[PDB]
Amino acid sequence: HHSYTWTGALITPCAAEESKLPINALSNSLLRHHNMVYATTSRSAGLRQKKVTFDRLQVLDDHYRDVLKEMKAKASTVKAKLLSVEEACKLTPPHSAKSKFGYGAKDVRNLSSKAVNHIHSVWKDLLEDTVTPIDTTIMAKNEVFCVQRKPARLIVFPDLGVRVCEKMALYDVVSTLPQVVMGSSYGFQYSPGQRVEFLVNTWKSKKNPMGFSYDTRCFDSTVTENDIRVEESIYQCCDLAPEARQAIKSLTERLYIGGPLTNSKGQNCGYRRCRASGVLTTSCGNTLTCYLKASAACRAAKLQDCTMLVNGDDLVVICESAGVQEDAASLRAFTEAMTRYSAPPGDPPQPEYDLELITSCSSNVSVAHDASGKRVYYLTRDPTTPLARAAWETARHTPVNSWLGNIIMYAPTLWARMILMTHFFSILLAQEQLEKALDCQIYGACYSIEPLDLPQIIERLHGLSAFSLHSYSPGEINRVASCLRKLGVPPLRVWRHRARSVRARLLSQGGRAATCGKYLFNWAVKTKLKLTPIPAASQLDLSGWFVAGYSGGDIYHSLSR
Amino acid sequence: HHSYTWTGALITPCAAEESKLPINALSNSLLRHHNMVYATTSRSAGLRQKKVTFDRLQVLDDHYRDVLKEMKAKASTVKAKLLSVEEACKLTPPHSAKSKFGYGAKDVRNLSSKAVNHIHSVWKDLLEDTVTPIDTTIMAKNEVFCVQRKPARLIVFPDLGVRVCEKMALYDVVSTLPQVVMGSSYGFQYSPGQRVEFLVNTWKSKKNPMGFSYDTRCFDSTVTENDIRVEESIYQCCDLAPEARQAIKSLTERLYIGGPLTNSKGQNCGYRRCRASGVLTTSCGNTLTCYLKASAACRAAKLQDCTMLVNGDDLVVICESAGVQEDAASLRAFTEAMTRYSAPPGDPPQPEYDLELITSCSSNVSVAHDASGKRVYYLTRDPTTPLARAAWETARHTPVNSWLGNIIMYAPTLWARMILMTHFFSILLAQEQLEKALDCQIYGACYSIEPLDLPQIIERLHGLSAFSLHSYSPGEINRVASCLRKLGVPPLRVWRHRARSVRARLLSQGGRAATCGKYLFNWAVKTKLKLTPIPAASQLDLSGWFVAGYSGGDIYHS
Repeated sequence: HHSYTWTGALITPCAAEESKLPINALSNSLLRHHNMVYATTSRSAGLRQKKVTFDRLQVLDDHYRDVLKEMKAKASTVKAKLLSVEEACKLTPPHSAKSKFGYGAKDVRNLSSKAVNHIHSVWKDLLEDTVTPIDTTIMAKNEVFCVQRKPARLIVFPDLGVRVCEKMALYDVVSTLPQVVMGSSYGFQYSPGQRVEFLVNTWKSKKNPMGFSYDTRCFDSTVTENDIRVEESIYQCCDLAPEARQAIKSLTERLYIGGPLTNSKGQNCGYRRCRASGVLTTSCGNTLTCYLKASAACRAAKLQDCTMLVNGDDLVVICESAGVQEDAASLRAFTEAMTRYSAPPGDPPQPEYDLELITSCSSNVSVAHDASGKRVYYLTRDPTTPLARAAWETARHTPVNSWLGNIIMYAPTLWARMILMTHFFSILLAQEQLEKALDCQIYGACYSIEPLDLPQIIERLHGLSAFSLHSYSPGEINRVASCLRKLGVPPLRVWRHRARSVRARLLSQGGRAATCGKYLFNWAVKTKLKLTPIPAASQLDLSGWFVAGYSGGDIYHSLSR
Repeated sequence: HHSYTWTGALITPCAAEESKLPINALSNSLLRHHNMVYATTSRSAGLRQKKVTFDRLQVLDDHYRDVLKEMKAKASTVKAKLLSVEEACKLTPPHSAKSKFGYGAKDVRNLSSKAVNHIHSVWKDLLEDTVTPIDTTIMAKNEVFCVQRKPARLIVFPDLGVRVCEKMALYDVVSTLPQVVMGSSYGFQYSPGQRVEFLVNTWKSKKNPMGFSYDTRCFDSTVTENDIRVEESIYQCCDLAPEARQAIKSLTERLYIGGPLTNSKGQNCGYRRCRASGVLTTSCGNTLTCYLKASAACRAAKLQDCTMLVNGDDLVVICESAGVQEDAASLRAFTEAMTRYSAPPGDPPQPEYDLELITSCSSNVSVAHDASGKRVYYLTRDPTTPLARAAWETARHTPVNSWLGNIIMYAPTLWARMILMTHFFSILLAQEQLEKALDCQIYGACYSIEPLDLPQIIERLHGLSAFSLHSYSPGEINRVASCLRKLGVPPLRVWRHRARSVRARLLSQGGRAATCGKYLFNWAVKTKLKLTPIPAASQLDLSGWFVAGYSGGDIYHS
């Protein structure tokens, strides 16, 4: 029952890897303490291998089976469709890993006969064989962090032809089933603003609210064969075409439950018997399993009037308090249940009685004020990681631009507005790349977005108030300022000065560039501007943006109007 | 998670019920202490309701899931077929309870258009609907026992049309799957001789053998919705026609898992959420579930080199001993595991180091000696219940003749040979009914058998040795003797005297009756006869007798 077994072969890189922060002429304008930023590399994979390898034991009780029966009842109301081959390779990211069988993501997106012919053969094989383990590649991820150093996280994924097959059989299912099963508890159906609204309303609904986040140590590794088969039983509750049921059974037996691990050089590194981090079902499966085990644990701990919010392996619960001391006792019982269900904690959970002090999905609720002075709740987070990554992206082009995803998701924040928008629009202006579409990620899915569309995107997601927030909380201001001193980032006053320049430069360009200056940087001037609804914003097809999670799922979309 | 919920309406009888031993002119020749014998009736159904009604809790661990995965791997090798309507109709007992829809077992067996048409409507309904709970009738069983008084057992069964549908969908499965999944551990594949052989050889396979019987407290009531769904998942591993998969899913959802209980008067008595005692899957389901929970518990207890023998809810385990003090420790862990699995004990299990001292399926192994003096092991049991029922049957005609089933199954025993054969052949002779086919039950299935066929049947099942066993063990002799004194049954010496007379009478008739006198009572004369293989014996189609269990399954043969 070990999560993994290893042969000793090394997890190898695909090309040259850098760990030290690359430095160019723009670096010091953003961050000076270069030695604090680093990128993980395959050199530390062995340490991660150690950490994710352990034995799992599961003791399933009546609460567990009761919750599951409830979930299946809701799953039975779902009707899902099979995706055509063309539909599935249109969801493939342009730079997804090429197939070992002579074609790449470009060929897939182009519907080339070679890729399409191979895909149909992979599909036919899934239908005719439900036993043979499917090969997977294991890689160390290159991710940037700030010190105080963690080893690289690993990604396990099947070949390209198989990935397109997963979409055909399960795309509709993983996009629809989660919300039907868990209702308001499914986190990925919300925009950051909608998430804040749900948390605040829930908090307010309790007479004496108490809340806690639960961090499961290496969630993927805690996922057992039982768990993966339970997930498939939920998927099979849906009204599905016969071929889809066959494909789902086959993919569960041959891929989801486990399989061999091959490095980039083609050597066998070992075997996996836990969740694969790079399959279409990683997000949905984790959310379902996290919801199941947590719901059952709440019952076991006798938690009163619980409301949960789940995003994959991330969980936050808000309930009725039973007194501070009693709540502490309740959490130990909750944790004991989770442990029995194979979901032990990394950091032990602690009860919070202030909503703003709860961090879930790396974020927390905070308050500011709009133009009218009205209090407004919004989503924020510690900016350390977003700034560390921005520093890297300042001197290196990366496959995914975290700064852009951060501006989109954290547009209302003090730090995203004053530092990220200021710094990157300055670089884009200098290279005249305002209209150059860049790749970013939202809830794990990849989107190609032109920076010029930001004002419209922001208005649609957060409302015009994102362009006028002020009087942030002392707690938030202090966290931002502390982080800047730690990283050696210039203080907010410097950013304000620079923004005025960026704004004027954008305005001088006229057109959409002007709108960017007008809306994104109104916070920079003494005499603020009007700021009315942008006409073209309504035409942006934003449906699909906040429907489901797809981390490790190999999903792409292009922004279209 | 309660086994049952009740409305308060009474479980009612379907006719007059007798609790006191009926007495005729023949009674006293067999039993004098008439007050020791009684039959359970609906008057005690309330008490039974209290014993079987409780809340179930289950904690399923890795050992449980590991065993289950192994079981499904084996079940995946099974290929089962659907029975036609005619084949299923033929399996229906001639006196099975009639349908509430205007036809009975005679009509079913005859393939009458009315019965066949309704059967088809029930089948079609099972395919189209997999949600609506199916109605069931709850009755108090009338069973005879010797005192020192237990409450009536309850039987729950669906309508005749549904019963025939269960046959079409699962007869082949419940008949084949158990032995495939459990191998030598499936009890119903053996005749009593083969069961003794398996127990003996298993005992010998251990360097230091240790064994124990495990009695679960009202097993049927401990069976949960989980258990019943796990059973269906095993059935589904088989290679089945899609129509059979649908019918099985439907029967599981609508009947097996639970359903309303209706009394004989048509009033709702409550709801069942545990095993129904009167459905086709009762035997196979109980066997699968008992084996799953036990196999897993053996692992949890760290029992060494275990070999199990399962017959429904009856369990026996023989293993490699690790010392008395450790053996007792392991058993305690085994019981704790079973309890967690929702199978608490009625009587605390105890380790035995003497094979003959283990009682399983109400029986135990004993030893006698054949003509040559060779030691021979055979299956016996305390005869208190068989004799109590024989007394009842002496004065009352019953639907099932336990005396006949007991002669067939316990033919090698001291008590079945000297008392049962003597007493009943005497009565049959006097009424000239040796050739009258009587109904009896073997492993729950019903068989119509002519007493004149007994010599051949016995030879085929137990060998010629059954007609010559002697020098029974002191323990077995003493147990038989104590039982006779308790019930007021004439001592064995009297029975031997009577056998000489019954024997002479049979021989006087000539033909098959003479054969009965010759083979069945050779033990009664001082100058024993030849006893050679009976030619006609080979003709008997006994294939189907010891294949699977069918208790409560409404199954009939020849």
